[PDB]
Amino acid sequence: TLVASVLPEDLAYAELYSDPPGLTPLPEEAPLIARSVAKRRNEFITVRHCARIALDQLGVPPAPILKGDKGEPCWPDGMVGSLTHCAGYRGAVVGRRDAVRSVGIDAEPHDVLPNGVLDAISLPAERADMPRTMPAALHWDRILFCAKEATYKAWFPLTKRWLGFEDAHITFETDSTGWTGRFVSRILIDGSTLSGPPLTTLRGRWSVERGLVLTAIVLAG
Ligand SMILES: CCc1cccc(CC)c1NC(=O)NC(=N)NC
Ligand SMILES: [Mg+2]
Ligand SMILES: [Mg+2]
Ligand SMILES: [Mg+2]
Repeated sequence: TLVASVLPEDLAYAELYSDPPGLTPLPEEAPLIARSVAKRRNEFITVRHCARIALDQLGVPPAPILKGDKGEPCWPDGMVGSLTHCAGYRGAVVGRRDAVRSVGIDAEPHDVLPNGVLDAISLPAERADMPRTMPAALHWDRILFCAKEATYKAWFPLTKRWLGFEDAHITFETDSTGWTGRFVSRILIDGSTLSGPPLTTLRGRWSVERGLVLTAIVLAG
């Protein structure tokens, strides 16, 4: 799998690169996409099948994954997780909450960002400093965006607050060999959480492989 390259039972994952035919949502999930276009129905159904495959590894029976007020997934009791879909990818990573406080993941096509998007998703020091810490000709701008998305998805279940692109400073390193490495997201705003200690730094991993960027953050419980 692609997502295993960005991950450290208590944790499980599943991914697919297409939408297998004949997949259906659970009855509780069907209303959420009753009037949705085909592409949305397909990604929604496939990513939730991945989530149920991953949850099954952790001993959890198949259950619907509904969405909260800010779109966040609703996990079975005692579980945490994250979902992502982009062209050519559906993925789910789930964790046992006693050992895993939060998960955030993201996948994007490994392409340059469209013109204008970089300025909307980055901080000035990231634009200045990140290219030197990253392997050449890789789309560091797209990787930064993915790191911002994994950061928000790991952040939101714990704070239930907005995190803007300007609210976290992300610094990168590259592993000795290959197209992978670590990143650290430092929250610049108050990181108070619903329970437990406040969020300050979130450590994650990034990977470029098979035309996709993957990022993931797994916060220890
Ligand atoms: C315009 C951004 C967007 C639109 C729709 C859905 C999502 C996913 C939650 C996002 N991304 C974020 O809001 N990212 C984020 N705040 N990163 C720090
Ligand atoms: Mg998507
Ligand atoms: Mg995304
Ligand atoms: Mg491509």
